[PDB]
Formats: sequence, structure tokens, C-alpha cells
Amino acid sequence: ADTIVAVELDTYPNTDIGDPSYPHIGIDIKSVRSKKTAKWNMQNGKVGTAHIIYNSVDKRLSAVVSYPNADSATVSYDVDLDNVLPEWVRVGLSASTGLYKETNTILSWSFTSKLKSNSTHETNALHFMFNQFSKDQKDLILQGDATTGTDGNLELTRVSSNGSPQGSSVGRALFYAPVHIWESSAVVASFEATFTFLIKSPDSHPADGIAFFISNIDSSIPSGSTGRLLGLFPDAN
Amino acid sequence: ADTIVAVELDTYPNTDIGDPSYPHIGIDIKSVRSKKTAKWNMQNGKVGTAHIIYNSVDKRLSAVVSYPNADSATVSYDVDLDNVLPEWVRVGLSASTGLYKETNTILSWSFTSKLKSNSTHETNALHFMFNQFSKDQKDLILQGDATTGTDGNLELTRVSSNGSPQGSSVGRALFYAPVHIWESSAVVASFEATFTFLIKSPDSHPADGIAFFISNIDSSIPSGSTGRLLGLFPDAN
Amino acid sequence: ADTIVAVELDTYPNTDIGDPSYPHIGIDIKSVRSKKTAKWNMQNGKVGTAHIIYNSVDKRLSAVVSYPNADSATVSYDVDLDNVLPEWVRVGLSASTGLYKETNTILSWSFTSKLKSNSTHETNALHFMFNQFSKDQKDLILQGDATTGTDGNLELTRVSSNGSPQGSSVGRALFYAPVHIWESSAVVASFEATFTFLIKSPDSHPADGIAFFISNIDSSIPSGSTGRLLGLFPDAN
Amino acid sequence: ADTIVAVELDTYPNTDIGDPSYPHIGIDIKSVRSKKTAKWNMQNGKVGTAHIIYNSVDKRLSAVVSYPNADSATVSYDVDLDNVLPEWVRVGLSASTGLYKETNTILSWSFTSKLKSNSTHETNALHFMFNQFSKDQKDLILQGDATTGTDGNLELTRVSSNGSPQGSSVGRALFYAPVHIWESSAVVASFEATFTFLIKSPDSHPADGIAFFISNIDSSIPSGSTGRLLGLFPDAN
Ligand SMILES: OC[C@H]1O[C@H](OC[C@H]2O[C@H](O)[C@@H](O)[C@@H](O[C@H]3O[C@H](CO)[C@@H](O)[C@H](O)[C@@H]3O)[C@@H]2O)[C@@H](O)[C@@H](O)[C@@H]1O
Ligand SMILES: OC[C@H]1O[C@H](OC[C@H]2O[C@H](O)[C@@H](O)[C@@H](O[C@H]3O[C@H](CO)[C@@H](O)[C@H](O)[C@@H]3O)[C@@H]2O)[C@@H](O)[C@@H](O)[C@@H]1O
Ligand SMILES: OC[C@H]1O[C@H](OC[C@H]2O[C@H](O)[C@@H](O)[C@@H](O[C@H]3O[C@H](CO)[C@@H](O)[C@H](O)[C@@H]3O)[C@@H]2O)[C@@H](O)[C@@H](O)[C@@H]1O
Ligand SMILES: OC[C@H]1O[C@H](OC[C@H]2O[C@H](O)[C@@H](O)[C@@H](O[C@H]3O[C@H](CO)[C@@H](O)[C@H](O)[C@@H]3O)[C@@H]2O)[C@@H](O)[C@@H](O)[C@@H]1O
Ligand SMILES: [Ca+2]
Ligand SMILES: [Ca+2]
Ligand SMILES: [Ca+2]
Ligand SMILES: [Ca+2]
Ligand SMILES: [Mn+2]
Ligand SMILES: [Mn+2]
Ligand SMILES: [Mn+2]
Ligand SMILES: [Mn+2]
Repeated sequence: ADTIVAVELDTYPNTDIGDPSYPHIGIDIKSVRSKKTAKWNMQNGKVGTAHIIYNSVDKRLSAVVSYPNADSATVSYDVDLDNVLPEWVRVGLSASTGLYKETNTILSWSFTSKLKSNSTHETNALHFMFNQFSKDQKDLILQGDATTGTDGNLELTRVSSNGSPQGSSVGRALFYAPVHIWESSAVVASFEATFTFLIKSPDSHPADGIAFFISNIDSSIPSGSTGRLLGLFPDAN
Repeated sequence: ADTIVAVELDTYPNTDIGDPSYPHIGIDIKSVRSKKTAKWNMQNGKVGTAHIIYNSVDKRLSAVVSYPNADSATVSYDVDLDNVLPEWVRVGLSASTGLYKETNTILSWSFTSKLKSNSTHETNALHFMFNQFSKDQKDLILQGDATTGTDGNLELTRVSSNGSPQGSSVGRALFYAPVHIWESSAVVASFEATFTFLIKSPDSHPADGIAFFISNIDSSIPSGSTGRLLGLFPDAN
Repeated sequence: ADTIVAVELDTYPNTDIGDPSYPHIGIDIKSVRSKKTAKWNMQNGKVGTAHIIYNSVDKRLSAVVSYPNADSATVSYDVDLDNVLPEWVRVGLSASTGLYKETNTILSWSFTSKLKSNSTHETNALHFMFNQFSKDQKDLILQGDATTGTDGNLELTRVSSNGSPQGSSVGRALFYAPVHIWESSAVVASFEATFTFLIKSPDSHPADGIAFFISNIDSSIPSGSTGRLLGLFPDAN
Repeated sequence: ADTIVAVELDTYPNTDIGDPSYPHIGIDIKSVRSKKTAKWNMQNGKVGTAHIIYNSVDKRLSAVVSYPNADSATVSYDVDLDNVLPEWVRVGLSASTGLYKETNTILSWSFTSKLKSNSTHETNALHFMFNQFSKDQKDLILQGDATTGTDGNLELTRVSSNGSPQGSSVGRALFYAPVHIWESSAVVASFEATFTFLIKSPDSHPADGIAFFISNIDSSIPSGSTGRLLGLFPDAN
């Protein structure tokens, strides 16, 4: 099975599987039932921004999601990723729709990771920044319904030609190169992730959400994980 | 008076004023009596590295000081700098000697600060990296006994021609430009500081230490702040 | 007696002093009479972007000015800055108006400079990025009519309350810290400058232009340098 | 066949195939016979540094190779990479030995690539920095005799237990993710490469050299490319 650590931007409450009775952001550690959540006042049709950060000194994973001229939603959870994830992982974005839909458009995405080992200035680093996505984005592994090129944007889930969002859709984009998330002999290790999105929903309720995730290198979308599973988990356990 | 927030690498225990009975690292918030300290196994004559980090999401200031092939010392303290420091500050390094001495040589120093406001990718940032210090380092404000140029290093305190450290010395180096440490309308704000040092002590005990500090723009060495005061505080209150 | 090296975005042709008969961009080395120019199809009322780059290996100063979905204007000139400028300089933006006007609005400005000396990874660097300008921008030295805060932008020249541009206006913005542009023992040295602007002109012709400049630390606006002198030169020599 | 653009650090002159009669650095565009070379005073047993740069404004590829307290070797060639290389490529380091040998040790390697298309601050970037190489370096594709982990270094060619170099050896290291080297709608595009090496040769003459290269994504070591072919070319044409 895949080892998943994700920060979810959950637009649809599934109170039956542990979701809060309102849209929220949460920290998922190997389960869709977030170890921590915070109320999120999602704004339909508006471009928002998410920022996720973590460092081995504090061993705390935090995220802030906000819209311009609007209060932000913050969520933090104490977790030592050395004990949860493998040394080498892959990072990506995931999204899904179920009975209800919304567009899960990504306008930009950047990530920076640094590892300092026991030596002078000996820091290994990785950084990538996407502001425009091309039709042939070779450095991205697109899974499921995810597609690039539409207006230079990344469409995680299926959107028809007339621009309307489709139900029962799942899609992910993983950066091509494996990321060395930690090392036993590292003094300091940290990562920063930032992405802007546009969740637009024409129907009754928006669903199901977007999630930033870290996984084992060979991770793939679990079969049937549309809807509430965010394309990350095989079941709601 | 000056508003000081510093991370001290205290090599000499002054138990009479609140120091632990062993070398330690500490977080000083407007007073030399650290709000938080951690035992530090200082290694005489060896190059060490210090890393300090802070972000407005967690509102926690942390630091790690280590030597190669050696366990590190970590210290963290929850503090909202918005309520402590002014919006515009100056960052620097400070060091002192008293009856007992040590060299307070800085081999490198880098700093990165970022402020994200309520707007798309609207991030203001400042970054500087010093690996070599020249005889005429115009972007540094040297105070007291601090001098640059000797072997491309920054000597915070007085070191004789023969290379031996002098007692009763104080010196600081502040980066020339004021730093916008925070702003009421910032979504995220963070800073990272890193510096390598070389503390060498020929005499009985090493004293007194090095400190990374953030202060009011016009800060200056208080008179008589050699020894235990680290060139940062006027008294031991 | 300032030593000036600037890249001009000349919106008004003053053929009487050497300007081409059309808007152009040029490389000015101690004189308003560009050593090199290129036709520039300036677009009234549109946000444009300028990029300047230089490296000691090629000893060539290049710039590209473009507007979205439009052809760019490029200008390059072979010049060894070690022979032209002092070791320590200051960098800034300048703008002026005369009988004719235009707004010289700066929306963003970033600069990065690196110096690699004869040592392993021993690089000294400086980087600052401005996407938003505040009312109290302490790390900037505003000269002449330059002001910050207006909609988070940098207005180099005088703009009325209603927004209309004023004639006979000069203004500059220099970054607070001195920049080590070069060093005799440097293997490689390079710098990159990028800024976006908005030149809007209601009157007959736009005038006079914007310029990115490098100067001696203590440089200041020459008396009477409004109009064709761009706030950089004392005369048309 | 592979499309190769490389900067060679040729330690062994093969005059019979066009090599100058002295160690040299060169720019190879699809052939082992450099379009441009420069005399290089290689220092046996000393750590050196190589810096390569390119930008679409000047369309010139330059490189500087130097040793501390020593004069550098510079080589530049005017070439538009849009006409030579495909849009997506892979970057790496290559080295070889033949009848004569040397160690082709890489101590560090960093790369930065940026593409700015027709849009505000819309820049796509990639940056990776390697100061330490681990035994299980997953983000690198090791070809031939290349190995990592030995003292945290990258040994491009075969070296024994006692550290001595082996003859008739070839090896390469390519970064895992494909690099978008160019795009038809990009205003500016640039890349920078830096790496430190240690060429040590116990035998009569050092051979054959190290090279930084850009190639088609699926490139692999040509059959029989040991010796003078630097593991990049199938023949000496
Ligand atoms: O796209 C949203 C949703 O679609 C699919 O589920 C449809 C409905 O399925 C079950 O009926 C319910 O889970 C329902 O959820 C509502 O009712 C629950 C029980 O009353 C309650 O606990 C929930 O909080 C909610 O009010 C679903 O709407 C499927 O794709 C889901 O995975 C997906 O989340
Ligand atoms: O450079 C070290 C120290 O030098 C100067 O003080 C010298 C001594 O001054 C006082 O005697 C004491 O504070 C002493 O400290 C020792 O004794 C204390 C009392 O027994 C004890 O609490 C301390 O922990 C320590 O054992 C000093 O050594 C002066 O410049 C000081 O500022 C400076 O720290
Ligand atoms: O703001 C533009 C301009 O305003 C001020 O000069 C106004 C006029 O001053 C002089 O008459 C001329 O230089 C004139 O320039 C035009 O005519 C010239 C002669 O025919 C010709 O060489 C020029 O190319 C141009 O067509 C100006 O219009 C003063 O502030 C100037 O510095 C400023 O550039
Ligand atoms: O590692 C060096 C070299 O080893 C292998 O070639 C060995 C020799 O092969 C041929 O004899 C020659 O090319 C010789 O080169 C010398 O002599 C040439 C003719 O006089 C002269 O042009 C050359 O400049 C050189 O002095 C080689 O030494 C094989 O692996 C080669 O690929 C490899 O370069
Ligand atoms: Ca849900
Ligand atoms: Ca003390
Ligand atoms: Ca003019
Ligand atoms: Ca050769
Ligand atoms: Mn949830
Ligand atoms: Mn103390
Ligand atoms: Mn002109
Ligand atoms: Mn050659």
C-alpha cells in the first residue's frame, strides 16, 4: 500500500467518515480522517492560495489557505516525517469529484526542499516553480483525469469542452524527480510548497476537494478513490 | 532603550544572573536572562554552524547549533515577534569577552526574509550571503571591536596580531539595510539565518559568547556591555 | 561628478542631443547619448517588463523590454564594468517628464547579484524583490518626486491626486544597501535586474522615460535634470 | 542518434582527431571536434571549479574553469540552442579514461534554469544543488561506471579501493527530471551550471576528461565511447 501524508482542502463535508460539518483544511497522515482540521471559508469561483511548510527542528507541519482581502485558515500538526515517510518520496497535487462537482484548477505550484548534512555549507536542494503548464509538460507525471495546457493551467479533474466540471473524476500530478525528504545525518531539513487554485462549482454543493501530498515514489491513484477519497486513499478507514 | 531579540551561544555560565551552570544556547527576548536555553557542548577550536528560523504561522523561534560528527543543540520558544519588535529592524551578530576570552570569528553568514501580502505571488524578499568578508565591507555596519578582512573573516571581538583573543572586548556587525520583519496585512512572513563560527580559547575558560540579534534600526552597543552582557544589554535585569 | 551606467527606456526622441527619431531603449555609459540603442514600440497604458543582465565572463550588458503578446526590444553592449564603475555602487530606477508627461509607475522590481571569488562555493550574494511598495519603505532611498504607497506602487514622478501625470518632474529610488558590483579576485560576477512598469500618457507625446541605473553610492539627482536628462545626467554631453 | 551539446574539460590532446596539442576546454555541438577551445592549465590533484552559462538574449554559451589562486580558462561560442536541441532535454556530467587515466571526481554540482514566457512574473524555474552524493541517489541516473557514496562524492569513472583510477572507463550522471531548455513563446530563457572536480592522475598522462552536457531525454552512453569520445560521441567525426 502507499504511504500518504497530505494537506487537504476539503470542500465537501462527509460527516459520516469523520469530516467536520463544514468545508475545512486538514492534515492527513495515512488516512482520509485528518489528524487535524480547521474551518475553511472556501470562496466559490475565486483564486486562492495555499502555503505548506515543515522543518525537522520543530517537527510540525503547517498550512495556510487564503483568498485576497479575506481571513486565512491555518492548520498545524506535530509530526516527525522521518517516522512516517520513506527517505525518498514524490510530491504532487490531487483532486476529485463525486456526485457533486467543482473545477480543481491549479494556476501555479512551487516547491523547495533543503537538506543540510554534517558539513560546511553542505546543503542539497531542490526547487521547481510552475506558473504556466504546457501541453507537453514532461517533468510532471499526470495520473487519472489530470491534464495540462488548457489556458496554461493544470486541470486535476475532468472539465468538459464548455468548461463545466464533471462528477466522479480523479486526477493527480506528481513532480517527475524523487525528493529526498529526510536523511538520518541531516542537521536541518525543510520543505515549502505553494500553489494557487480556482475552485468553481455551478451545481448545488462543491466537492470534493484538492490535496497536496507526499508519497512513496511509485504511488498511483487507488482504484475507485473518487469522491470523498480525494484520489489518495483506497478506503475511508 | 533598544528592543532586542537574540539567540545566544553562551560559552560562559554566569549562574549569578540566571545562566545554567553549563555552556548553552538561548532565546533572549529583551533581557539577557534567556526565556529558554538548552545545553550546548561547545567544542574549543572547531568550526560550528548555527541555524535560526521563524515563521508567522507557528510563531515559534528555533535554533540548532552543531559541529560536524557531533550531536546538535536545539532550542525553540513560542513568540509572536509582531508584539515584540517594530515593523522595520536591523539584523546582526554580536560577541564579547570579559576576564576570560575566546575568538569570536565568523566565517560565513546568510539571511533570507520573505513577506507575502494579500495578493497573487506578491512576495517581497531580502537575501544576502557572506562567505568572504573584505577589508572594506560597505554593506555591513561594524560596531565596537568588530573588524573584517583578516583571512576573509569577520572578527567580532579584538584579536591581537599574533592571533590571540583579548578580554573585555565587544563587537557587532549589522547588515546595512533595514529589514521589514513583519506587516499587519502579511499572510506569511518568515526568516532564516545561518552562520558558521570559530570559537578558540587559549585561557582557562572560554567567554563570553556569540549572538544573532534583531533590533531597532538605530541600535548600538550599550556602554560597558562586555562580558556576560554580550554587547546587547545595558544590565542583567 | 557621479559615474552613471544606465539602461534607458526613452519614450521621447530629442534628436537635438543624439536620440534616434523614435522611442528606443539604450545603454548609457556616463553620458545621455547612448552607446547603443534599439527601436522600442512603447505601448501607452500597458504594463511592460524589462530585464537587464550582465556577467564578467562575456563583459556584455543586455536588456530586453517587452509587453505581453508583443515583440520585444533587445539591446546589448560590450562593456567591462570594472573599468567604468567603482567596486561598491548603488542601484536604482529613475524617471522624468518635461514639457510632455507620462506616468512612470513601477509595479515590481527585483535584483540579484553574485560574486564568486577564488574559493570553494565561496559566493557572496545579494537579492531583493519588490512586488508591493509600502508607504514607509525604509530599504529604499527616494529622491526627487518619487513616492511609494499609491496602490502599493512606486511612482517615480509626480502624479496628481486624480492620477494625471505632471510635467517637469524627476524622481529616483535606490536600494538602501551598497552593492559590491565587482572585485579583482572574483572568478565570476553577475547581476540580474527585472522590473515591470506602466507608462500612461494623456497628452500629445509621452516623455521622457524610465531608466535602470548603477551609480556611485552617494549619487543624487543633478540640478535641473528633468526632461531629456532622465534625472541622471547634469548635461547633454 | 543523440543530440549532444557539451562543454568539455579535455585533459588529453588527441591531435589526430582535431584536439589542440595541449589540455583545453571546449564547446562541442554534436561532434567531438569542438567548435571552440581555449588552453587550460589543468592542475593534477587540485580541486577546480567550472561555471557554464547561457541566455537566449545573447545566444552565447560561455564557460570558465579555474583553480584557487590561479588564472582561469574561458571559452565562449555563439549558438542558438533552439535550433540545436529539442524543447525538453536532460542535463548531466560525463567522464572517460582510456590507455591513460585519472580520477573524474565530482564534489558538487548545481544547475538553475529559468523560462519567462509572455506574462507577468510568469517564470517557470528548476534548480537543484548537490554538495553531497549519497549511496542511494534516486534523483540521478547513473550510467556506465559512475557511482555515488564514495566519501559522499560522485565518481564518474572507475576507481579502485586504494583510490587509483582505472583505464578504459566511462560514466555519466544525468538529473532525473527532464529540463525545459526552451520554448518558442519565451521572452527570456537562461541556465547556469556549476560543479567542482578533482582530477588526479598517477600515471604518465592524465586522460581523458570531464564534460557537462545537455542531451535528448533518452540519451545513453554510445558503444565504445571510452577514451577520447568522453562517453558522449559514437565516433570522432
Ligand atoms: O460529491 C459528494 C459525494 O458524492 C458521492 O456521495 C453521494 C452521497 O453519498 C451518501 O449518500 C452520503 O455520504 C452523502 O453525504 C451526505 O450524507 C451523509 C449521510 O447523511 C452525511 O454524513 C454527509 O456529511 C453528507 O451530508 C453523499 O452526498 C460520493 O462520490 C462521495 O464520496 C462524495 O463525497
Ligand atoms: O569573562 C567571564 C566574566 O568575566 C568578568 O567577571 C569575572 C568574574 O566576575 C564575578 O566574579 C563572577 O561573576 C564570576 O563568575 C563566576 O562566579 C559567580 C559567583 O560565584 C558564578 O555565579 C558564575 O557562574 C561564575 O562561576 C566571573 O568569572 C565579567 O566580565 C563577566 O561579565 C564575565 O562573564
Ligand atoms: O518633455 C519633453 C521635453 O520637454 C522640454 O523640452 C520641450 C522642447 O524643448 C526644445 O524645444 C526641443 O528640444 C523640443 O524637442 C523637439 O524639437 C527638437 C527641435 O526641433 C528636436 O530635436 C527633438 O527631437 C524634439 O522633436 C522639446 O519638445 C524639456 O523638458 C526636454 O528636456 C524634454 O525632453
Ligand atoms: O587515454 C588516452 C587514449 O588511450 C587510447 O588510445 C591510445 C593511443 O591510441 C592511438 O595510438 C593514438 O591516438 C595515441 O595518441 C597519441 O598519438 C597520436 C599520434 O601520434 C597523437 O595524435 C595524439 O595526440 C597522442 O599524442 C593514443 O595515446 C584510447 O582509449 C584513446 O581514446 C585515448 O584518448
Ligand atoms: Ca470530504
Ligand atoms: Ca554567560
Ligand atoms: Ca529622449
Ligand atoms: Ca582529448
Ligand atoms: Mn476532510
Ligand atoms: Mn546565558
Ligand atoms: Mn535616448
Ligand atoms: Mn578536445
